[PDB]
Amino acid sequence: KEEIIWESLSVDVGSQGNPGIVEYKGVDTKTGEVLFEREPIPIGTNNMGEFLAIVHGLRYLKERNSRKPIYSDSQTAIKWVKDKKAKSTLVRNEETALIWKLVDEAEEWLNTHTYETPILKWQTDKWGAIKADY
RNA sequence: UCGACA
DNA sequence: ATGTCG
Ligand SMILES: [Ca+2]
Ligand SMILES: [Ca+2]
Repeated sequence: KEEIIWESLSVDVGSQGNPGIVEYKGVDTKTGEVLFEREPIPIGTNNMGEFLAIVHGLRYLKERNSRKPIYSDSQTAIKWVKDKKAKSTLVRNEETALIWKLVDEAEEWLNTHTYETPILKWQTDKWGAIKADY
């Protein structure tokens, strides 16, 4: 019955408002050790943050030759990564430039690299808050 | 239009 | 509010 794979990486987004200030980080699911944390972005959506978090985790694991899976509680982000396309509705303008810039580069990375990293759904309703929660 | 879920 | 799905 979906055992928690503790040998994995968990990521999550943190924000102040939605859309609003967004940041994300990845931790060791087992210990909670923070493996990476993104500098806050002035304005972005929760989902863009969830999305960027997985893609960065994907890059973090690849460059370290790790086959560990990644846990995300975002149904949306998980699909965006699966499709290699972040279907965000956030308006594109001077204010949202940076976030979209990161989202586009994330998509670009996905479309130019390969990986076998399993992207798993973290079940908050059963296991509590994802370990990388803010 | 109605809702379900993350 | 952001998103997917029927
Ligand atoms: Ca989350
Ligand atoms: Ca959270």
